[PDB]
Amino acid sequence: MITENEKISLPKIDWALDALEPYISKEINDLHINKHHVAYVNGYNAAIDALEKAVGKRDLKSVVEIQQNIKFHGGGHTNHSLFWKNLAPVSKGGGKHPDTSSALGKQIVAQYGSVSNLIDITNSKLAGIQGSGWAFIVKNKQNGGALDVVTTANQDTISAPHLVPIIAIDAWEHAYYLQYQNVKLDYFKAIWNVINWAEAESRYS
Amino acid sequence: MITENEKISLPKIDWALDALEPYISKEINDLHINKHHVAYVNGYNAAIDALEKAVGKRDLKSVVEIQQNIKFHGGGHTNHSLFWKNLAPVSKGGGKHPDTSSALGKQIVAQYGSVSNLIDITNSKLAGIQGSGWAFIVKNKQNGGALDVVTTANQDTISAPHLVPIIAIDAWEHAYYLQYQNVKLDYFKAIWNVINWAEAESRYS
Amino acid sequence: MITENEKISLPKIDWALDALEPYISKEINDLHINKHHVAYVNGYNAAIDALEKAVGKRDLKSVVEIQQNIKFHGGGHTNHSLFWKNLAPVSKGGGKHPDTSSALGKQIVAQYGSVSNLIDITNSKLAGIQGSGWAFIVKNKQNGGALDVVTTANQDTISAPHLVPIIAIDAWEHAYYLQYQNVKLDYFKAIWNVINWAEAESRYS
Amino acid sequence: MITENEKISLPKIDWALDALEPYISKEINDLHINKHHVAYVNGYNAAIDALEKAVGKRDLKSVVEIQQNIKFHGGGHTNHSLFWKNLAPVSKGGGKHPDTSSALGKQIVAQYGSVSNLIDITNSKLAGIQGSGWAFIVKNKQNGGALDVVTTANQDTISAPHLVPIIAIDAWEHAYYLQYQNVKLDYFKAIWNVINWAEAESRYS
Ligand SMILES: [Mn+2]
Ligand SMILES: [Mn+2]
Ligand SMILES: [Mn+2]
Ligand SMILES: [Mn+2]
Repeated sequence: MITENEKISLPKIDWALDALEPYISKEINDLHINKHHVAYVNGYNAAIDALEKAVGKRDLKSVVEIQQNIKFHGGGHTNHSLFWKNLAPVSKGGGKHPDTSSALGKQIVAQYGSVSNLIDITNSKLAGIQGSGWAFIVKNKQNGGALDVVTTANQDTISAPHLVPIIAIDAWEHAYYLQYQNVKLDYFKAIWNVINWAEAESRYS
Repeated sequence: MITENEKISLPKIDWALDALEPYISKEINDLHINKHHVAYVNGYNAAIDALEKAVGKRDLKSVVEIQQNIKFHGGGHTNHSLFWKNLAPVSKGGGKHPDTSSALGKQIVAQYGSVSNLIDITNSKLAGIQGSGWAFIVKNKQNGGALDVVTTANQDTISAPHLVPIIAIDAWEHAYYLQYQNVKLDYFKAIWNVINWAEAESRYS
Repeated sequence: MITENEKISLPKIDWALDALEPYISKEINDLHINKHHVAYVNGYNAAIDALEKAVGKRDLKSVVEIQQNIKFHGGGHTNHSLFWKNLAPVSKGGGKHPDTSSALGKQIVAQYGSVSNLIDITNSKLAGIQGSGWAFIVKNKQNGGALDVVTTANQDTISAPHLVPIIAIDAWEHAYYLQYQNVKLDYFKAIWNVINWAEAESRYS
Repeated sequence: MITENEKISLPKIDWALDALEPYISKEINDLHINKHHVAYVNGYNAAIDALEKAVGKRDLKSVVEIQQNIKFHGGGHTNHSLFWKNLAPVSKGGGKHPDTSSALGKQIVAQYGSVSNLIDITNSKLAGIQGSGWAFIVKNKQNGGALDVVTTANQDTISAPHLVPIIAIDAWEHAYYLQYQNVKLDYFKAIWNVINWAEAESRYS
């Protein structure tokens, strides 16, 4: 029994399916959003509906079973929503580095010395992921807004109340396979050319 | 916003806190039910209440965070509820083996040859558990009601719609530490002297 | 310090890269074996070499870190080795069902009633997998050689001494994406047309 | 085939079994070291011996199975070794806070404002742990030696080459049950009265 202000939907994306070429093919973006993300949107909504029913009648065997789907689709929708938002065509700023005069920029130089180095780290983490997963540049609000590079598995997302996702990078094969196939190393590097750091600076404050 | 027919409570136990001695001390049973299980009952109820709120306003970061607690307390309540139900004083049948003429009994002799052997297996699994967890004798309804011995971690419980828990055995230290301390091997053996197989036969049908 | 009889290598495959069309494209088989499996072969070998070094000098921080890679590449090599072996061109028997007069065949009809039904189950499990993973039809030797359908995550493999993998099915996107993309449901169905049941019957004894 | 410089042993502890009272009973310390830690020491050694054998003959099914035990006992030995080292009798400094003039001290005030607050955080994390696990105050060397409070499950330990454990706190029930039973909240608070911050400052450099 999912209600109006409970259900989610696919977000409006601020760029064209081909606006990220030649770094990300429109064939991927098409399938990824409209195919993969749509599946998560449907999954979360159906999972919530299934809960009001199972919970509504004290069936914990089902309640516990449905939990997984909610973590998966709910985290999937969240991750991809973050993903599109920190992506932009080179035209609209994509690939433009954080300002040496911005809060986020100064923080990267203090902890990592340069945005360049932070990328080598994030890329190493991404290449490290075994199976499906994500990489994040997170801000920890409980230890003085310190930045860190964290890796989640599958659809898991930054859910800790004190953690705030700054940049999300998809490591699922579906994200890069049609264009890069096995060579995920090329995809990890290339994607920085379309990363919307303006959104990162926005999230940092 | 947890409602009446949604919230759970502590189940009525069919034996006295000392009725399982000298296999399980009343000091343990007291703390375990009234202390550990009570904590799970409170946890599940608060977790559900927290959902109607987070879900009610499309806050997936919280929705995903709360998921874990629901799996934990909800699975904890379920496991312990199963646990008390397959425990009984030697007086009330505890420790009495499955009938060689019952469905469950015949199934144990077909797959394991004897209840004796099934116990050595279950005990080996229990001793195998690293950290907190449970052991189960489950009936798989999708492959001809075949029995199997499975091990879950922490509060995880048999949630698969086709799987049916026949016997639950707690492997958490809290279950046996006050009386057996480190020697979990003694606890695993001794507990069979108070296992209510009558409840197992009940669950098998 | 990995030695001769310790190191692994890519197995000789008994069919041509295109012998499984139009169910599995040669473009996939090429990349999968020669690209994905090769990566696992290299991974396991390097992981073992790294151990003799870390273990050789009581560096448990590294020893524990290397453990993961050994589970991953070692399990990856094992899974794919099983995968090729239970695949065959329709010509060489691929897609031919288990004999109603064979041990494995009779076991499928006893537990599942028909090979047909066992496939619907395995397909449901495969579709259930969240993220990367595998599906297996396993024989449990400790409960009377009973068959069951189990799902592992990532490169995890059937390692339990009492469990024996009968059929392995890859659920990683890399296995089916180039040809089926998102529609994994089509891949799961189609792959049965090239499953080598003769190898399954071989493994069952 | 475990060799001399490969095998581990129980470390020499710098305090008496009762030197931590009334915060940690000697009954616990006895059982914990000599009972729990000893079990891990034996586990790691046997696990390594079992590897030289399985690996020595390309049996990956066993190699992958043994991996888990090595992660568990190897991580268990590491965690407890860290644990004793950051524990001390109030006499020998236990409970004495980090110097406002030391590197570690200044870092705690910059990120957390006070050691007091860092403890409330660590305690919240510890209380958050579901099942068996540990809590750590770690120094990340790849982002400017920033401090963070992390929680591992079971015997998992800080293995990341860039992470350095500063303080380890055991969250297993065996650590506090005999004296505090269920009330882990009391144990988490009380243990700070015997935490050896001098060792933390040592690890920070
Ligand atoms: Mn994706
Ligand atoms: Mn319990
Ligand atoms: Mn594969
Ligand atoms: Mn311990």
